[PDB]
Amino acid sequence: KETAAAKFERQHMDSSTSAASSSNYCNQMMKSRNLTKDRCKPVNTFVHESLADVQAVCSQKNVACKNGQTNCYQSYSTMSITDCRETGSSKYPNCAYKTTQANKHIIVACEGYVPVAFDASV
Repeated sequence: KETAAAKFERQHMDSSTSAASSSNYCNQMMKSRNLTKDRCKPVNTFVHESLADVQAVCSQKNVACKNGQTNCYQSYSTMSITDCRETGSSKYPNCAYKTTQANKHIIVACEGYVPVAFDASV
């Protein structure tokens, strides 16, 4: 087991770098965060901000989640984020990702009161 709060941190936090430094960021990070262990996770976003800044989103703008639940929150500010998406030819065990770096608002689901899912960036 792993708590949902802990899994969110593992899948979505990268407070160590201000941005992706190269187009290989996703290949490296998806591997090192255990997101390619038994299958390639198709889509994943890393947030280049402090843990405190991301947890704080849970007390910012309340919005609907994609699934219609009401426990999502949108960050007031843009944050540095890296979107990772599995390439068309990627085949487990050799997972391959496109890296996109941008400054976007994030939307997280919160429960309990901390983030437990990444809903989207805007």
